[PDB]
Amino acid sequence: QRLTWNKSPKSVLVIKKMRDASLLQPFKELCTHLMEENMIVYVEKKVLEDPAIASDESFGAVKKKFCTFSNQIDFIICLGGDGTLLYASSLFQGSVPPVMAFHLGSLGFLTPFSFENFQSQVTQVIEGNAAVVLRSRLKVRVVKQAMQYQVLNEVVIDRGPSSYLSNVDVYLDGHLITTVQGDGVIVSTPTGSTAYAAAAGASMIHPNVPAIMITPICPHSLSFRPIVVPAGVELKIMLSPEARNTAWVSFDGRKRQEIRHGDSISITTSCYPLPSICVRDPVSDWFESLAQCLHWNVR
Amino acid sequence: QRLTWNKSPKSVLVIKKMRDASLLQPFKELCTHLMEENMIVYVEKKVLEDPAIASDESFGAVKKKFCTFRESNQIDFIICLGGDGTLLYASSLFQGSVPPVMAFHLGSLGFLTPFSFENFQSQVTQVIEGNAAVVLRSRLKVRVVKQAMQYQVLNEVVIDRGPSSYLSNVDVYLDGHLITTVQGDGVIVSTPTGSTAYAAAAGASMIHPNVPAIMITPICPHSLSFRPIVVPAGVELKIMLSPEARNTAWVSFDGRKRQEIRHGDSISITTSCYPLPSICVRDPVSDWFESLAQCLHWNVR
Amino acid sequence: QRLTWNKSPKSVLVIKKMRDASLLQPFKELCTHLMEENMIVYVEKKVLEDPAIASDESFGAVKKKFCTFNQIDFIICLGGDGTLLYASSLFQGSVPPVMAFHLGSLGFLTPFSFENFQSQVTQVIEGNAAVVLRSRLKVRVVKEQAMQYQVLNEVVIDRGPSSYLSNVDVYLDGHLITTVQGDGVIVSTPTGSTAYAAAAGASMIHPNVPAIMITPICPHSLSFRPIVVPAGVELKIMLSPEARNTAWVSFDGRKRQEIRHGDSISITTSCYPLPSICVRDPVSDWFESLAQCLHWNVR
Amino acid sequence: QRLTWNKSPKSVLVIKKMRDASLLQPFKELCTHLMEENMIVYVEKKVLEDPAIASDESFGAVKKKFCTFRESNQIDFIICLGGDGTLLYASSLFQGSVPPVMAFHLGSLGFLTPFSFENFQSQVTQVIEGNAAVVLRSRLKVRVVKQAMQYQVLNEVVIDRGPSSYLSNVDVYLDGHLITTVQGDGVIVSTPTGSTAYAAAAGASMIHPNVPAIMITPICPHSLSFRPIVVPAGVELKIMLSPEARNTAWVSFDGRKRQEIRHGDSISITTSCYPLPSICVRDPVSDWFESLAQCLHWNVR
Repeated sequence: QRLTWNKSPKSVLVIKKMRDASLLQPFKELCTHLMEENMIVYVEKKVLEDPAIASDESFGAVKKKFCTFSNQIDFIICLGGDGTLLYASSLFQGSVPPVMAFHLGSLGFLTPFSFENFQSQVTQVIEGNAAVVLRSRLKVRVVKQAMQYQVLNEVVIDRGPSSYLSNVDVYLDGHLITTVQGDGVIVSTPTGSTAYAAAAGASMIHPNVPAIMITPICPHSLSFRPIVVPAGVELKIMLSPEARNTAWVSFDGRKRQEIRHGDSISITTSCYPLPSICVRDPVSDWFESLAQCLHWNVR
Repeated sequence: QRLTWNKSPKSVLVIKKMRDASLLQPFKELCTHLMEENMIVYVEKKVLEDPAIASDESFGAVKKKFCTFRESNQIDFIICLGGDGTLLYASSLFQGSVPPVMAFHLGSLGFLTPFSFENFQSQVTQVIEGNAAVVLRSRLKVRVVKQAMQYQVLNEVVIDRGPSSYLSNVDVYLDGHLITTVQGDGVIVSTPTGSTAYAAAAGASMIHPNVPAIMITPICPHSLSFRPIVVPAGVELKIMLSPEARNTAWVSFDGRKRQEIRHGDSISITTSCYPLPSICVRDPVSDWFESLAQCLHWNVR
Repeated sequence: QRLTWNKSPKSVLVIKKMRDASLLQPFKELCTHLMEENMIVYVEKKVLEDPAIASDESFGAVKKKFCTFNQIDFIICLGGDGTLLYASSLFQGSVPPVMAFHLGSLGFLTPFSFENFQSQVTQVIEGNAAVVLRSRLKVRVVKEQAMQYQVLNEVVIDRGPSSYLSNVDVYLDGHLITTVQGDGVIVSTPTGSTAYAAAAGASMIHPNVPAIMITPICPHSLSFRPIVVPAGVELKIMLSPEARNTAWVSFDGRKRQEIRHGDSISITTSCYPLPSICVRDPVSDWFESLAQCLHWNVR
Repeated sequence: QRLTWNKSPKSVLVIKKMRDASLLQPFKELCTHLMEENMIVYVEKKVLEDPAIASDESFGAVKKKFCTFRESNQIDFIICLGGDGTLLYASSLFQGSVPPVMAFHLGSLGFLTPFSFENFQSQVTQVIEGNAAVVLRSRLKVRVVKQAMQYQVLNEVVIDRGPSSYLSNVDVYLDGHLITTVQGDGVIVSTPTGSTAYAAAAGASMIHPNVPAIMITPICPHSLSFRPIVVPAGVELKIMLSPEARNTAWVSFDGRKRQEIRHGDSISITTSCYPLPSICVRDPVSDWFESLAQCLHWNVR
């Protein structure tokens, strides 16, 4: 339940926010720590070729020891806020190793660890047992040339370069449950319940609750209230065969694909969840994040 | 998954809304069918002596065959005649394991009454002989420590004002950590079944009964940011008065007896180990969405 | 209060939705009934050029008498909730009283029913009917050139051909009341309260209440509840001098323009309201439209 | 928009929250200031009887000069020391024309108490001699027909449950036309001032006090569509129980005496002709937005 290391971890993949000068010293210190304890370090192609770190030769003594990015990765460290873990999930479409994320200034949700005294935290997580949460992920299959994507926070079917009132049908196990008008629909995981789905008047869901959230974006009906459906159900969103001005689908703020007549978007609960490492335990960590980030019940 | 019958049912409990004349003839017809197919039927000790049915010819012979249920395992199949209130009473009757229940809406279509009364002959024969689909709706076990009561709740538990006047203020602990202190009218801790109950009126999200969760929803919170949340099924909530406020609170169970909670009293809420099996007409998903469309007008446009 | 005809009206401007065949026959009937009572009828040039109106020689007898389009004294709208917006767009100054018919969709701005329209038209022209002076917003866009558009339903400052939040500041009397993030902001009239602003969770506002509505579209803050401000105050919206991804502004759900740094959008309550003719009285019409169009509390 | 005093103000009424020891020294200092500049001071009967004010003989030198107010053109200016409750009590005292009111907050910024106690010398002198900015907050005239009562309210009037329970369905007529039949916990009819009051907790939009309107807001409505609305100032609402429902309702006036309303009772609400002038620190817009930011955390991010 907490942490099952079959064999002692030896590979670390460190993902950096990139295009940010504030992270150079933290990345350098963390890499020195990881290389000190005889543990292999992996770095993305674009991160090792960063000109700012290329110019610095003092760190170069460990640059030559950086392997370049399966199952070869065994432990992921994220340096950033709420975007580094999304990129990490994008990188691994299959089984993803345990990930711990450090917040360098903004506490967020997916970055519970504080950078201060990271020595002991890293040593404890590698050697000892920490607590993990198996955040659910959505498998999304787009039929136009079928492509599979993995979504952590939400998938948004909305307007785009063109902007008229969209009208899209949602089928659930083959039964047409609703047609949604307005600015669009959000299908989200419990992890993304505090993401954009929260801004659309949707309830916040702990990541341990297996569910799929359907939330509107400014629905034209005063009664369309956000709902949740069981994790194992298969959603299928497609254009109603009555409306022009085809829609656009986005996957956690990533490549927006235009969906037209005859296109289908199938959403299911993926079998490959994301283990996120928590500082103390899921409940207190989640509630502290709620209190500190969106000011849930400050009064 | 659908219906695993053992020792195919011989005992059937029929619960009526009571104090409603419109249910008399459906009750007669259901009793006649249940007597017809060699089926033992239990009726409560408060519905038998009920007038009208007491002084009703052509049915006394049926009455003599009604063995009286008392407060087990002498019940194997429950039939509810009414809307959205008969099943709550049925849940109140069985604090432990509850047999499968189907409820008929006699005019008022609801959320716990999938089956329609018309052509109930085939539906009853199919459910007894064949296999239908069931949903294991979750229930909350609530312990009130002043003495412990250990009530069971199906729709929601509401901690609010009452005979007191103003400004309820209560702390909520979750696994011993003080997650929040809620002010305003009160708090609602509800099951997914109660997502469409009173908790829905408070701005909460509708939850399918197959999603294991516990809903915490405010009732007019003084803070503009206190948004309804859900927590995992297995976590233990503990609600109690903050040790700063007078005007002690009142707690209601599924819209039933309201107990006054004061300083030193605690309300422990957990997910019960005895869910309620409710029989659906076709399947949980389509039945739930059709109920949402017909009853609350979820997305009519 | 009801209708002050200084002189009996001699001019009608009939505005048609266009690109809809269902309106042809009612348009013919209305035009014949207006022409038969010795009263001049105005139609836009783009309206009297359709192939449908050209082919029908039977109507040609009155097509010649159509005077193409300060000179208008009475406006009739045939359509739903879009014809009145177009009419308001055409009249940037003092707009004559407008009475609108709903051919199928009751809407909010089209209370009149087309059945037995002879009596209604005669009662409006000769007798006294009730009017509502719907408020309008004067919106002046200052670039790094002034536009001075007039808005009836709402003005929306949001994303568009752009991609991201476009955090934007709102000043009120020159004081920075707030910075809004998320999808965007809506500044609406009470008439537009039942418009797109209603989809964002804003309260429904009676047209007789002088106010300006500020409503978010999916705000990242859980507390940014929609507000209203006095009619006579001057709003000034402009991008914060910290954010890229310049925003887009749209008036009445129509042509959108990109606003960047150095741009300003000044919103005030216009001095030229829109008189809309109601069938019974403002209260009953507003509540009937609420119950029939947006499926209000009736249950 | 500005306070034209005409004649020089000579009388002040000081209203204290009472049953609070922290206000004693501010009350003493304010009273010495008010008596110093040859300006008559009025104190309520029940305020000048406290043990704290009786024991302090040092203040007695000015206690003898305290004129006593009785339940009315004697009062020309009101000073309230407290938070969000002193102004409501002042409004309750004056059912007719209300003299200008300045409110000080001793710790909680609130909404109706913009003035800060620190350096009150200059503020009081500027208010008395010079001209400040005022806002004419709207009040609602509410008449209860059983015997008429003729109450005046500032924040809201709430028609809901109480020592009773359950829905208590109630009809709202508006200019003689039945607009809606509200169910749920009840309805709130509020002034723009009450937009930040209890009505805010029910999901209603905040309204600046310069917008003439009357707010109708549900309290947990059983219908998902009954979203709060506003109506013009000159309207006449008339709320009464539907002739179909038992479980009569209860009416509360800004959190005050709750009266039963049963079949045959009526509650008529209109915009009063006697608004409350509240003195602002800088101007209505900035003061209102600063209060929204500080008190309810409107858009803190």
